[PDB]
Amino acid sequence: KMLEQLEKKLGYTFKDKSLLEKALTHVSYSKKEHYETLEFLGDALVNFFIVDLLVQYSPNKREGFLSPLKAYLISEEFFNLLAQKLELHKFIRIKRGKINETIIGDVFEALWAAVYIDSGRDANFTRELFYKLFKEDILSAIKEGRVKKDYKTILQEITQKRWKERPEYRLISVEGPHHKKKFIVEAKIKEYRTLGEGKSKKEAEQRAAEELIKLLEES
Amino acid sequence: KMLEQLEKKLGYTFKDKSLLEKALTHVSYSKKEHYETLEFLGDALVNFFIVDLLVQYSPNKREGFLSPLKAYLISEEFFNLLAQKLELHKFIRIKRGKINETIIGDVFEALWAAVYIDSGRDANFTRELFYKLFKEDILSAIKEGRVKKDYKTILQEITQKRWKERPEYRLISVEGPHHKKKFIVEAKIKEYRTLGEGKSKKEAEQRAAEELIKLLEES
RNA sequence: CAAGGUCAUUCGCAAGAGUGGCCUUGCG
RNA sequence: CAAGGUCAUUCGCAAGAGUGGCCUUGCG
Ligand SMILES: [Mg+2]
Ligand SMILES: [Mg+2]
Ligand SMILES: [Mg+2]
Ligand SMILES: [Mg+2]
Ligand SMILES: [Mg+2]
Ligand SMILES: [Mg+2]
Ligand SMILES: [Mg+2]
Ligand SMILES: [Mg+2]
Repeated sequence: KMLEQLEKKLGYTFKDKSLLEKALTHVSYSKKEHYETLEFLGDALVNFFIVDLLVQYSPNKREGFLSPLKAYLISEEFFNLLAQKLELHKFIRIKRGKINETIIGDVFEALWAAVYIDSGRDANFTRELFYKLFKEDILSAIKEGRVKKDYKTILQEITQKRWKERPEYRLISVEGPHHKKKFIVEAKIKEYRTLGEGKSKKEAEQRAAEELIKLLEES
Repeated sequence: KMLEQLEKKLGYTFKDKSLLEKALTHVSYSKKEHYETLEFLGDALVNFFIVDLLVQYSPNKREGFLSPLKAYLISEEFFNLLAQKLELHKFIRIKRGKINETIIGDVFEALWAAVYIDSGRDANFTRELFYKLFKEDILSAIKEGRVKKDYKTILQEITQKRWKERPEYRLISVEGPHHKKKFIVEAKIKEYRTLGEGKSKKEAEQRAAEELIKLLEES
């Protein structure tokens, strides 16, 4: 029907269109035929394609660089960017749900498992379809790759270097409805203390940690 | 030669023998050409091989069952078992190191990345070599697969069901040299408390939890 | 899968690195 | 990547399921 329109974006024609439909169906829309298992298989397939390239083109091939980068190139956030070219929102089948960024990420992966199977489990061919559509995007993403350490990690590495000690984080208070909480955390190392807040302990512990870092860059 | 002996086991001959040597060389033996990067790629390749089988033959296809099982089928523990057939201890190059279960695990992974590459990056052929050698073992392990939940998980799931509360663990004491520490932990829920000891907090907390389950289910 | 500190041990003139144990952080 | 509890919400007679938020556990 309109599937033929997605097959054109992919540049591949299924023999079993029921297969392609499964990749596009959420659990809410059909309890029997949905993408959950194909997403399982898709994860592997795609992780493998990404890793294949990463290893060939990465500028820095250190474990500490490669892992953080691979984690991003394989993340939901990154698959939503690649999935734009395919306009999945108009093909996905869902009942009373809202096609969020989680869904898209899952159908994206499931879609690749779907083409693999349909192509008689041909891994090279599928790896080719994928590169034909995303290599450029991935190669550039890699070219400008950057490990972005989070505050907690940073702070912890400063205090261990300087004093060989780790900061402490203690919960000061919690407020709001259970589905809408606000946490106030305290970060402390030595006699330096700072607070932080956010929708979760970690988010709050993070904010508190950024402030302690600056509180130390100054003292 | 002797690497020709390994090629006979794998059932594949390299065009670039030095690549094969790379997969077998640990960092201490050579700072320039060793297996770290290949193991990175091999990790993905194999993950993909196991997943493909898991989804076709697994008796149960629920995510809660497939994740644990996939966890096992790609673990060091399992690669050492599959690697026995290859006798890697006699091909691996190590300088003053001890060919541990971790080294073998990485060379196993690195060996398959090396086949892939030398194969002109043919993922089908490589997936077939892998199966010709391990499908039976894998199919067997899958056939007898079973999620084996740990004590901390079991316990936490008992307290949440009955009281909707989680147990708390607290460090009671630490003994020994830093490279040899003995921990004693306390588990508690309500007015029930038990101790546990081990080489780490975690191991200590587990024993503590196992006994708490026993204390509860009994009392 | 990565990151930091630490103990033991091996290599090294040093820098640094390898192996094993522990604490902790991040991501999935 | 999985597991459990909970809050909000949607579907439901109920059982239970989907979506979002939080606490925690395990593995890598
Ligand atoms: Mg999944
Ligand atoms: Mg994923
Ligand atoms: Mg996913
Ligand atoms: Mg690696
Ligand atoms: Mg591995
Ligand atoms: Mg490994
Ligand atoms: Mg590792
Ligand atoms: Mg998931």
